[PDB]
Amino acid sequence: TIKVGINGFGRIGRIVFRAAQKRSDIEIVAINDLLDADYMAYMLKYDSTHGRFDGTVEVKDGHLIVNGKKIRVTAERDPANLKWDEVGVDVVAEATGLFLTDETARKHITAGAKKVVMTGPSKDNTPMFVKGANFDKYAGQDIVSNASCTTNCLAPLAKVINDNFGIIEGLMTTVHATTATQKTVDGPSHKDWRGGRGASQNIIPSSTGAAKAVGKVLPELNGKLTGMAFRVPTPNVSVVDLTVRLEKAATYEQIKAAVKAAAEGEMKGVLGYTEDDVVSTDFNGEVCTSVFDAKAGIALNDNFVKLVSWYDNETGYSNKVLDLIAHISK
Amino acid sequence: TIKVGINGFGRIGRIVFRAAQKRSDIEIVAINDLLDADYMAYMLKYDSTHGRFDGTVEVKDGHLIVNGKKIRVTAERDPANLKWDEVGVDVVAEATGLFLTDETARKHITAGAKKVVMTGPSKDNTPMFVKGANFDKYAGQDIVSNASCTTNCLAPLAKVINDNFGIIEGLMTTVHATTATQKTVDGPSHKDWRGGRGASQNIIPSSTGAAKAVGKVLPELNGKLTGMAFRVPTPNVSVVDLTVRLEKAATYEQIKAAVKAAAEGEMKGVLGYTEDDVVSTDFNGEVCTSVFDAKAGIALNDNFVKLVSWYDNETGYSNKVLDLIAHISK
Amino acid sequence: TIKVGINGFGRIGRIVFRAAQKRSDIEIVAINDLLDADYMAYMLKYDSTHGRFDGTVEVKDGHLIVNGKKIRVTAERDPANLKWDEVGVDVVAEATGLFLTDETARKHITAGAKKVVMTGPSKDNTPMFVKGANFDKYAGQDIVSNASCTTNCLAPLAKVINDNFGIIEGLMTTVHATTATQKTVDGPSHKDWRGGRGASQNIIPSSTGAAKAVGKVLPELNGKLTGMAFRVPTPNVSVVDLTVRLEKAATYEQIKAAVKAAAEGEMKGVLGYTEDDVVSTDFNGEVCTSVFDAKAGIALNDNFVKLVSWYDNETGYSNKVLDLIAHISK
Amino acid sequence: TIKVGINGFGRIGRIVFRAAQKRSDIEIVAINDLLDADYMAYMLKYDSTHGRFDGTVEVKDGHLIVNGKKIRVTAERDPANLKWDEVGVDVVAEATGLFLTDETARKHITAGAKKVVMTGPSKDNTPMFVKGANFDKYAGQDIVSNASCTTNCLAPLAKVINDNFGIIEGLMTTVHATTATQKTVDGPSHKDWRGGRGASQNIIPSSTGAAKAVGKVLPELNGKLTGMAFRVPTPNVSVVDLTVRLEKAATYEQIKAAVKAAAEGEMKGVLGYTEDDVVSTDFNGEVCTSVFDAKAGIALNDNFVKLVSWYDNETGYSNKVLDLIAHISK
Ligand SMILES: OC[C@H]1O[C@H](O[C@H]2O[C@H](CO)[C@@H](O)[C@H](O)[C@H]2O)[C@H](O)[C@@H](O)[C@@H]1O
Ligand SMILES: OC[C@H]1O[C@H](O[C@H]2O[C@H](CO)[C@@H](O)[C@H](O)[C@H]2O)[C@H](O)[C@@H](O)[C@@H]1O
Ligand SMILES: OC[C@H]1O[C@H](O[C@H]2O[C@H](CO)[C@@H](O)[C@H](O)[C@H]2O)[C@H](O)[C@@H](O)[C@@H]1O
Ligand SMILES: OC[C@H]1O[C@H](O[C@H]2O[C@H](CO)[C@@H](O)[C@H](O)[C@H]2O)[C@H](O)[C@@H](O)[C@@H]1O
Ligand SMILES: O=P(O)(O)OC[C@H](O)CO
Ligand SMILES: O=P(O)(O)OC[C@H](O)CO
Ligand code: NA
Ligand code: NA
Ligand code: NA
Ligand code: NA
Repeated sequence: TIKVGINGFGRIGRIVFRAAQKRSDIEIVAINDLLDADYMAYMLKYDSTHGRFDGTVEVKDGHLIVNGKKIRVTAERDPANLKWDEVGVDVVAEATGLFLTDETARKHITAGAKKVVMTGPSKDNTPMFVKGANFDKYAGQDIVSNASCTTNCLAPLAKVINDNFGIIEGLMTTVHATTATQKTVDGPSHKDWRGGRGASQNIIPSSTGAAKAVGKVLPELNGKLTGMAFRVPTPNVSVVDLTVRLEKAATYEQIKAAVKAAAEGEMKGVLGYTEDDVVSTDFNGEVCTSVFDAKAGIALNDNFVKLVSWYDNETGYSNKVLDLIAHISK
Repeated sequence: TIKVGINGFGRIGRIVFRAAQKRSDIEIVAINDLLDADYMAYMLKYDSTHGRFDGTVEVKDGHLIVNGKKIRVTAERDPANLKWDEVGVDVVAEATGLFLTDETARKHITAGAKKVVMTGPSKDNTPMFVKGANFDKYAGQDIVSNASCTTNCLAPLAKVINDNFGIIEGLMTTVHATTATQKTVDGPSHKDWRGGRGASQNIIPSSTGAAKAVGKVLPELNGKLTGMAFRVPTPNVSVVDLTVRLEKAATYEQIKAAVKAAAEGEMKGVLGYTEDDVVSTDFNGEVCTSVFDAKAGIALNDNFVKLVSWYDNETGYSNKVLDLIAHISK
Repeated sequence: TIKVGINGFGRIGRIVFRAAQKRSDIEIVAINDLLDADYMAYMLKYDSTHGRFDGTVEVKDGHLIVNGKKIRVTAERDPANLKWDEVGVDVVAEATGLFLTDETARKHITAGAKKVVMTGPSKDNTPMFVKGANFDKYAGQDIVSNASCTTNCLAPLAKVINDNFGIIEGLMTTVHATTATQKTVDGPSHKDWRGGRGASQNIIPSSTGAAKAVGKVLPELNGKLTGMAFRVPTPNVSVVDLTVRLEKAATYEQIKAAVKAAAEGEMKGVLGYTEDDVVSTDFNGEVCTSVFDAKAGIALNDNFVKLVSWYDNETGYSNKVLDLIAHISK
Repeated sequence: TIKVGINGFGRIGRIVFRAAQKRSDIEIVAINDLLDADYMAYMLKYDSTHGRFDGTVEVKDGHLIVNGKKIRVTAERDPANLKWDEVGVDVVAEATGLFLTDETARKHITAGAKKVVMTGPSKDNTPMFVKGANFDKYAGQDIVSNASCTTNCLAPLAKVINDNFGIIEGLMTTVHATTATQKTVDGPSHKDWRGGRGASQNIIPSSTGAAKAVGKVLPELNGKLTGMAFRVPTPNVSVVDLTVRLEKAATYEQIKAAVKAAAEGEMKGVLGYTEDDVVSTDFNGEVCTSVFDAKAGIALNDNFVKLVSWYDNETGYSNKVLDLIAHISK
């Protein structure tokens, strides 16, 4: 069993926590945030998106007892003082959004943890991994990043399309659920003016490096992909809309067959495949990081196609954070 | 003054009515729908999207008095019985969605009107005209179609891009506001299963012929564009996301300059241009049918680019219905 | 096992179906609606509010196979032709909204069923039963009504409050989720003008007979309660806000104790009790028809108090439809 | 002309600014916030709720030029250093939410301003005023409060009902639009746990002292009113739902006549009256602080009634902030 400490009990920290409950190989043993234990219990117990917690939650002497297991609660803002070794933490899920460089995340190792997984793209050269794309490149590094939710959706699909047909170039849009960085009514967002506008009222364009970042996890695609996002008023689940030019001519039935074969074979549990008349809520709670929507896509011709793939930006990414923790512990 | 009769007082009929109040050349003299006059007055007076009617509305003897002018109200299910000649109607804005062929719309001419403008794409070979694409091709037809709200956004932008740089092949997506065909909660939609899913909860993939329809108004683009839609939980305003491969190399700054020149020149009032940090609500009430969003788009390279253009799917289209009524009346 | 036929596969029919899967005493053996079996299977499999169906669904020879059991599918518009006897149906869940009188619902009995439960308030004097109010008054009737979702929330709470403290007079408000009768954007609703206004954009006042209907199930409260509704932009879960004047003085802590005792005692599984910091989504999927929110209510004084109670208007009501089917089948 | 400085360019500061443009008696001459001038120009120019600014906005040398008038922009967090006398400020609209006591707001006077109006209820004994209730009690104080949006809706209506019929006791609910203190998805709100839950997904109960505060502006009602709130997923406009017991029996027609007479007489421009089939968006942009909805209310009997009154929580309150500035300057 790998013992995990969570730093940051936001959306990702809390959904990582829930996902860990259903996995025998990983045990959460500690959570650090600036929240009292009783408030943390409340945030875990009730979830507007994913419903009530499946289990028991007790607060006792400032710590959490979840399904009978003691969880150490701390409130340190300097990771160096977290004493992770005192709870035997193997890997830290670094989920605050604040320690996305080697120098900041290394404090967890100073504090006693063996390894760190950043639940977001690194701001320095800390290596990023995406399951289905490059987990097999992991080379023992003590600090790694799971990239972003959007890159976790695009890269598996781009890998299948490229391996089979050769991507000449592609442009991506993600139509993305509202997230915690947005505002309920027009409010201050000085580093992202569009992102301050009322989330429930608007389609909001947003820049994203997620498509370009596919080149870090699939170097053969470096320079061949970029894109952008529209934030829309849904609370969870997002969709990738990938427009690509192909070297090898492929009918839409041939593209479907290639994606389905990968979903049922090497990318099982990462890439999914459906031909049903799905909508976004049909993926609320989905663990696959990329579910190809066969009927939604459209080809102009055998070398120019628009492909659609769903992702639960909360659940799929959180599950693959856990997958990366397990992988680096092998 | 062109005297206009409106058949159908749905979203388009009512926003056409409001827009006509601000035009000196066009006067609404009659409305036909299966609604009592007092209910018609209520729907005109109050609008959840566009606010209160700017003017006075009263009911007198079963007809409407709007800004002191009498509007004849009827409830005929057969357009042949509309007696448009009794109110001197020149052009009918045919806005029921039910009479999109020559044989059905021509009943208005039997009923006394001189010309008909369909407020939707024709279902036979009734010619479509889109301002900024092919109004200059109009050659005296007495029944025409103003195409669709999406075709009105894509066509003007595609023409500028094709005329300057040559579109080899393009794929659209329209991220589109919720419309009246959708359902509040998951409900029956036997001919469009995804479309019956609750509109406020979901991102809903939808098919659209708008991109392919650009070939009807711009024959040079026939076979070069196709696309799809995502319906999202906003009440009005939509956006075109056009991914094109270009024959002539063009940097993103050169593309911006070409679009801005058309917006400030020949296409003024049809194609708009902005470099501001806009979001969808910034176009609620916008009259331009295609507003290019300079900062939102992104180029992968000089021959492969993603272009973004906004449209108020209610207001822009309705204003151009009136423009086509004026154009065919010259 | 009670064999049940469902007439009407709308929101209530489909959530009754799901809830029946978890009950050993009731088995759905047939569904009737104007939908093809493959579309029925789609609506059952995917739900924007309640997630994916927990089980298997397939179509075989025009009928449904759900969890390996065959469900007879028909599309009869006249219930007299439903041949319920051919599938051994004991009770019909009459869920179309169209047959809310004895003469119409009794066609099911001519068609071979033994008893009928209307999933809405009867429009004649067909008796209504509400769990926690008057199930014990049932005296062998073969056609009954389960009242409405709001009456199911208010009645159990009103009974506890009246029995303990005496309600002299009370006024409700239900802040209610959007329903299928509403419109996505401002549209025609000739018999309820406010109800045609776009559901996602507005707080919509609505009339309701639910408070007055409590007198039918609790004759002692006849003439003592009335109220109204506000429809708001949420997809499911509603709340009762009951303002009552009391005959016997009761502090808010004494009121809480009385409600908690009923929730933990005689009214267990019908009336719930919480002191947590809950919000509407915390009751999405809740089976209790009335969950008292201790912290949300407020007393002005010992004889004048505002009480708050939650209900999943889909799930709670549907589960109590099944409870009434079981109760009349004893 | 009264020269005004705005401290805090949030929703209230910006809508006060817009409202001031349409009033000759008040001139905004300076704005202080922690935002650059170019970002302030953007927030003023575009508004998701109220549309584009009606006028011209230029940034020049770090200050704003709005409709040709120079507006001094500063970014001081210590009001004592604002040098309001250097721009000749008469009254400060204190709109940060941070200086709601005499000691903090007095810094504006230290800094050169003559008077301060707090755009929120005071936290100390700073006197509150509500137009239509107690402006005539203002006695020259240099620091005052305009109370809250909800008290500005309830107090005018409560005054008419009490003056005519005698309020024995009342309980209020406000069904309230989402505001800036809420969260887009479940997030941290340690002082208001329910208020951190995703705003677009939930009906959210909230405590409010607004009803009790009516007793400060109408002492004759002290101890006779209290209530609570439900926050719901709309972006603006809220509604008061007042359940009251009356000393003098009054038919609902008599209540309507009393409210209408006050709306057309002494409370003109504060209290409005409608019998139309309105919904919340019909009051987006409304300047009256309380619009009585005659058809929405319901009486149980001649002494126990539920009354409904609308308010644009942004626009009405902002206009009455300006009214209070003008009043204290008389
Ligand atoms: O931070 C100052 C800049 O604000 C805007 O730019 C930011 O926000 C944009 C979205 O509205 C992003 O696209 C951009 O990356 C951010 O820098 C504004 O557009 C700029 O003019 C300001 O310099
Ligand atoms: O009408 C029966 C068919 O329903 C679906 O197809 C419709 O709905 C789709 C959106 O869900 C549209 O894309 C499609 O064009 C419609 O025909 C279902 O997908 C089909 O299998 C049914 O035969
Ligand atoms: O059907 C005609 C009437 O429409 C309205 O009244 C209906 O709609 C209201 C909600 O907007 C309901 O309260 C009312 O009970 C319905 O009858 C309108 O208010 C009436 O004046 C019309 O006659
Ligand atoms: O701040 C700690 C308390 O948090 C909650 O109470 C706050 O938030 C409530 C709404 O969820 C408010 O009603 C209350 O006024 C606030 O104090 C929690 O309910 C309490 O148990 C905590 O002590
Ligand atoms: O591009 P067209 O043919 O619609 O022409 C519209 C121009 O405004 C003509 O002046
Ligand atoms: O209050 P009633 O009559 O519905 O009784 C329901 C109780 O659960 C009976 O045991
Ligand atoms: Na585990
Ligand atoms: Na006109
Ligand atoms: Na069963
Ligand atoms: Na002014």
